Amino acid sequence: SGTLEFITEGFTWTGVTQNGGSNACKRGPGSGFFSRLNWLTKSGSTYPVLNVTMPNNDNFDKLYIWGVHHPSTNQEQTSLYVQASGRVTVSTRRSQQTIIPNIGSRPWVRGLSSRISIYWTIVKPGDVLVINSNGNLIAPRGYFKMRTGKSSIMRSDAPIDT
Amino acid sequence: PNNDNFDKLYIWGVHHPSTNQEQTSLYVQASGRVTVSTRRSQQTIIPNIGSRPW
Ligand SMILES: *[C@@H]1O[C@H](CO[C@H]2O[C@@H](C)[C@@H](O)[C@@H](O)[C@@H]2O)[C@@H](O[C@@H]2O[C@H](CO)[C@@H](O[C@@H]3O[C@H](CO[C@H]4O[C@H](CO)[C@@H](O)[C@H](O)[C@@H]4O)[C@@H](O)[C@H](O[C@H]4O[C@H](CO)[C@@H](O)[C@H](O)[C@@H]4O)[C@@H]3O)[C@H](O)[C@H]2NC(C)=O)[C@H](O)[C@H]1NC(C)=O
Ligand SMILES: *[C@@H]1O[C@H](CO)[C@@H](O[C@@H]2O[C@H](CO)[C@@H](O[C@@H]3O[C@H](CO)[C@@H](O)[C@H](O[C@H]4O[C@H](CO)[C@@H](O)[C@H](O)[C@@H]4O)[C@@H]3O)[C@H](O)[C@H]2NC(C)=O)[C@H](O)[C@H]1NC(C)=O
Ligand SMILES: *[C@@H]1O[C@H](CO)[C@@H](O[C@@H]2O[C@H](CO)[C@@H](O[C@@H]3O[C@H](CO)[C@@H](O)[C@H](O[C@H]4O[C@H](CO)[C@@H](O)[C@H](O)[C@@H]4O)[C@@H]3O)[C@H](O)[C@H]2NC(C)=O)[C@H](O)[C@H]1NC(C)=O
Repeated sequence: SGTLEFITEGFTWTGVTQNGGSNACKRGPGSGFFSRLNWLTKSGSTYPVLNVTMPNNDNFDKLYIWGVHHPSTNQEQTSLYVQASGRVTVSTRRSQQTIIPNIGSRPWVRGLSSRISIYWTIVKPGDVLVINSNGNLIAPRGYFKMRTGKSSIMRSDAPIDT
Repeated sequence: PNNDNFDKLYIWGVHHPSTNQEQTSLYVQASGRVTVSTRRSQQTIIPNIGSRPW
């Protein structure tokens, strides 16, 4: 693609807290999170079933980056999302993905046994993005513009010069 | 059984209802299952209820 250009969209998440950060990702002195990801926790006693739709009406492809949260315990899972088994379903006209989070521990890193699985979805012009979840969703704040062209990546330690 | 001297290609499918009421209205039990196996392999698909865009 050769670009990180991010377009922030208007996703409206109701009955659910946004912006939730952690100690393992820090911005400034306080807690923080992935800048392009929105971590949603419950509000009150309830985390509602979320059904939302984001149409792509533009003439270019959209790349949405999202995630799924894996708690290291049932007490964390339920403490955050209410229902003890979460679900995330991301579908367009041409495809769908359904991920059901893995509770339990995988070996510690950065002080946490809980992780995130990252997934991407491409939305073509005239197609809509649809997002549906009962819990365990790290939502997109928008998309990345997709370009076609000569850009690439290379692994090197060589210094750069003028 | 395939008793012939040539390979057979079987095409089949799984039905995804847009509702539990359609699923149960059609198939009785609210969670369906399909398992297709030969000696050398197997596939097991459990249908996705719910809506994908019209
Ligand atoms: C990453 O880049 C995004 C896209 O912009 C650009 O990309 C970069 C790399 C460069 O190439 C730039 O030259 C290029 O423009 C940034 O998104 C931008 O964010 C700003 C600030 O929030 C948005 O400004 C607002 O635009 C509103 C509508 O604009 C219309 O036209 C644009 C431009 O083509 C379209 O994208 C839109 O869809 C609209 O059709 C406008 O109404 C707003 O005015 C109101 O708000 C201001 C306060 O911000 C207020 O003063 C005023 O009274 C109004 O109430 C506002 O101007 C801008 O739309 C948006 N650009 C795009 C292309 O989406 C993004 O910020 C950047 N990321 C970071 C973190 O820097
Ligand atoms: C299945 O087995 C695995 C391995 O035994 C287990 O996961 C492991 O959990 C332990 C802790 O229970 C992890 O060890 C950590 O190491 C860090 C780094 O130094 C420590 O800081 C951690 O200890 C903290 O908490 C302790 C208890 O209060 C304090 O004594 C300590 O000072 C710290 O505050 C912690 O011990 C270990 O890293 C993982 N295993 C792996 C391979 O990473 C898991 O819990 C077991 N699951 C079940 C179902 O029992
Ligand atoms: C999660 O959200 C999605 C999107 O909101 C939703 O799926 C959508 O269902 C609507 C209808 O409920 C679909 O829109 C259809 O568009 C056709 C084509 O023109 C209409 O003909 C359909 O309307 C018929 O039925 C209506 C109700 O009686 C009548 O008013 C109308 O005249 C027609 O008879 C229908 O509105 C839409 O296409 C999908 N979404 C997408 C992206 O395709 C889904 O139901 C939501 N799920 C949950 C759990 O709530």
